[PDB]
Parts: sequence; structure tokens; C-alpha cells
Amino acid sequence: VETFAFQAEIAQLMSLIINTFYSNKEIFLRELISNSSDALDKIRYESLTDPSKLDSGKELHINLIPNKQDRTLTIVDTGIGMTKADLINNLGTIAKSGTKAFMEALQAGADISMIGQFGVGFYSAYLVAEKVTVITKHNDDEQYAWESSAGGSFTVRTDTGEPMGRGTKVILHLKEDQTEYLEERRIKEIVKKHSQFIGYPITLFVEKERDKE
Ligand SMILES: Nc1ncnc2c1ncn2[C@@H]1O[C@H](COP(=O)(O)OP(=O)(O)NP(=O)(O)O)[C@@H](O)[C@H]1O
Ligand SMILES: [Mg+2]
Repeated sequence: VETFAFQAEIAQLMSLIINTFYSNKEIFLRELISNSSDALDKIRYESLTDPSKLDSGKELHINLIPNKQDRTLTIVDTGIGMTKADLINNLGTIAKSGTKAFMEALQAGADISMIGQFGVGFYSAYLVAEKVTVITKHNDDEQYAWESSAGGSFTVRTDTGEPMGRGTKVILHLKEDQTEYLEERRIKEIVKKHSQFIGYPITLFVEKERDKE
């Protein structure tokens, strides 16, 4: 297991999100679905000139999986996935130009929904999750797990769980006061409100239901 420090302003932002009350938390799901959609676009365009890039799975889609027993909401996609280097670089160690401006905007009363416009959309996960685990598989790298409960660092390790062919799974270990995001109707209404124009199928597990479509 390897441990990495978040870039200082990203650590500051995470602390702010965790320790300051914001309403409109539901936008975390929009932000994670947008990341899945971007990752799906990436592999889709790569496959146009190299169809073998889909040998690890031709289906391009997003699954939403609430688990009441474990108190987790998982967002799974069959997108491009992240290499080990991608995880380390893109999910915490590299500065984002908009972080300080976003924190200033929040102090001045901006809605937390603006997070994506400032280039730090992923960190919305910490509005509702005490811990986030990201399991990811990119072509020509092994499967990896990134994890953080905030507090300034994250870990990366090779994953020995169930193999994914290709893509990313973001596992949200929800705070005890945010279990509404495990409910079928709640998830449906947030997807309808915020993610209605995503151009890939989105499936909800309750047994299994295509949204919606
Ligand atoms: N599901 C995923 N699949 C592949 N890469 C991902 C996924 N989620 C996040 N990433 C990577 O993590 C980076 C940071 O995500 P994020 O903080 O959401 O910023 P962003 O998507 O680049 N810009 P924005 O969300 O519009 O503020 C992305 O740019 C990707 O490189
Ligand atoms: Mg994003």
C-alpha cells in the first residue's frame, strides 16, 4: 500500500466540504455520472481507430448500485479507466487552478453545485461519503484501488477484488445521515433532474432497471 498527500488546496477544499454545512448535496451524483460519461467518451473515441481497445468489454454504460446493508452507493462505468499514474496524478496530488477560487466562491455564498465548473467535481463525493474507494482498470495496466477518508492523504494499492474488464467503480461509504441516497426513488429523481442528457445507458439496481428509458 502506498500513501500520498493531497495537494494542499485540495486537502483544504476537502476539509471545507466535510466540516461546513452545504445544502444541495445531491449534485455529487451528477458529478460522478459526468465523470463516467467523460470516461466513456474517451474509450469510445479511442476505439474508433483501434477496435481492440474494446476487447475488455464492448458495452459502454453506467450502473448505479445502492447497498443498504453496507451503506454504500456505487457508481460503475465501463469507461477508459485509470492507470496507477492516472489515479495518483488526477485524484489528488496535482494542483487544480480553480480550487482557491472555488473556496472563495463558497465563502461568498455560492451554491456547492458550482463545484464542477471550478474543475474539482469529484470532491463533491465527500458531501455525502465518509470514505470513498475508487476501483479502476485501464487497458495495459493492472486493477487498482484508490481510497481516502480525507484528513489529508489517500492510498493506492493493487486491487485483488473481483476483476473488472475495464472502467471505474466509485464506492461511496455514506455518512449515517445521508442514507437517503440508497433509496430507489431518491436516486431516480436526482438522475432525472441533473443527468437527463447523459448519452450512455444508466441502470439502477433494485433488481435491475434501465433509466428511463
Ligand atoms: N469514472 C472515471 N473514469 C476515469 N477517470 C476519472 C473518473 N472519475 C474521475 N476521473 C479522473 O479524475 C479527474 C478529476 O475528476 P473531477 O474532479 O471530476 O474533474 P474533471 O472531471 O476533470 N472536471 P469537472 O468535473 O468538470 O470539474 C478527471 O479529469 C479524470 O481524469
Ligand atoms: Mg468531473
